[PDB]
Amino acid sequence: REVKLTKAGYERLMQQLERERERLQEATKILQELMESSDDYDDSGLEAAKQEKARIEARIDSLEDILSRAVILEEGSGEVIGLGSVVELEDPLSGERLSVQVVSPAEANVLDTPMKISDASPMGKALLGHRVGDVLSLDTPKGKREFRVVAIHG
Repeated sequence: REVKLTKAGYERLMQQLERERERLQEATKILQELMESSDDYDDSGLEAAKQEKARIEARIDSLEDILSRAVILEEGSGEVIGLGSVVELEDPLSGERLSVQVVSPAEANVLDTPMKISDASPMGKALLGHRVGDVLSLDTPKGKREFRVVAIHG
């Protein structure tokens, strides 16, 4: 599917990619050291090292995919998230899709779909004023996750 990013969204993901490449270099060094180690009680350490390297590689592949196919949108384009806005989000690393609607505190209900999020909550305040293409780190009921804003509507 097409990928739209604002200049800020692209910037955030590229910075994240740079950090992930750093982690990959470190993870690779660790793996190499263990492969050349002379004291091997068992392979638990090697397996963990390979698992971490793979975890990082998967994130890098997802980031490179999104960044390489992204179309950079013009600033101040489309709708902007406010009270009443229904927002479609997509995790750039997992592809998971989630939708939410920013509502007044008294209308909040995290069990609905879209999730009715209070504009006064950490997630709500983090969404206010953003546009399609922006990339945000949100405090969801499942924890902290990164999402790209895919659509905004009534």
